[PDB]
Amino acid sequence: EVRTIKVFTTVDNINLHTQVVDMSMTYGQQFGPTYLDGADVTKIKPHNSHEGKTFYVLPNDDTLRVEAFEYYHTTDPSFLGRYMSALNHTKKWKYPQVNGLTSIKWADNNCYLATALLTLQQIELKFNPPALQDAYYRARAGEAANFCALILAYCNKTVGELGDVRETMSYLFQHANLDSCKRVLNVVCKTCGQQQTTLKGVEAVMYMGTLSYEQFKKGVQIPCTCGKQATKYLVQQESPFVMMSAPPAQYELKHGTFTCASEYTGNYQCGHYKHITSKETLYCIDGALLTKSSEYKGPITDVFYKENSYTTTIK
Ligand SMILES: NC(=S)N/N=C/c1ccc(O)cc1O
Ligand SMILES: [Cl-]
Ligand SMILES: [Cl-]
Ligand SMILES: [Cl-]
Ligand SMILES: [Cl-]
Ligand SMILES: [Cl-]
Ligand SMILES: [Zn+2]
Repeated sequence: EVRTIKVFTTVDNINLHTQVVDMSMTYGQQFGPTYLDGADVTKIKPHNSHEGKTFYVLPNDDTLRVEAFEYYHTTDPSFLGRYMSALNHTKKWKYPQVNGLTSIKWADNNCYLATALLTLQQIELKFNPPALQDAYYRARAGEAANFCALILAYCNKTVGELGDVRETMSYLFQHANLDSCKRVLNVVCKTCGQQQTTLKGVEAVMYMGTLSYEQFKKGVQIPCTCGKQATKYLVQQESPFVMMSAPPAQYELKHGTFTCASEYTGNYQCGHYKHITSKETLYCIDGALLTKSSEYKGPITDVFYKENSYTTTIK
């Protein structure tokens, strides 16, 4: 006897596609690679309990290609399988609310993802891909499994791999609307004179080399092409935040002078991030763990500051 069930296939979990499947054949033989809420069911034959359920598939016809691109804003052929593989793990993580924010209980080297997620909830940022819009909304509400899996897929990191917070933020910023953001810098060399530069989008909100927004406004020393040392300072800034980053170093964080920051303890090959947020006092969120202090010193690698419009007085 021939036995079938009805299931739906999807690439975006919104647009469904009716299918009839043969219970004597695997999903793989019928759809190609197939997933059920992250689980790889490619080598599995249909079960009775599968009737009416939704399965993710790869974009193997033009309708799915268009639906996948519109939702994710990527055409990397291994994206969906990387997203499903991550999701099968992130759906098992825990997402406690810590001081009003969605955090992540430590697992699988995910400390960099927790600090990133905590940071996002403290800065003004809108994502462009619908997939990230929808999953970030759920994450803010507490159900961050899809959002975390998407970050991993977009950053090309697997669960368990050690991640860098600045790189992760660069990827997310690439998929956000920062088109309004503008930065003007000036560089002064005693032998070469001056040169001004204007930066836009992601490059207007990120800086690598110093943690201090004030020192960026006063000036910082960088090499020049003659061998001289030149000074770079911030001429104009238009953005709702800025991110200052540097190799980890002992640094003092003062209440009320920054929004939030990342601390990294360890070495190049492995280590651990924690998150510091400046509220009524200084809170350190380490996954599910929370402590407080009136002052803070530690190896800081990123600091986030509020902004709207700044213009220098330097002449
Ligand atoms: N190539 C064309 S026209 N669209 N494909 C979209 C697409 C493909 C693979 C994938 O994993 C995610 C996607 O958004
Ligand atoms: Cl896991
Ligand atoms: Cl927990
Ligand atoms: Cl959004
Ligand atoms: Cl204070
Ligand atoms: Cl600030
Ligand atoms: Zn020079």
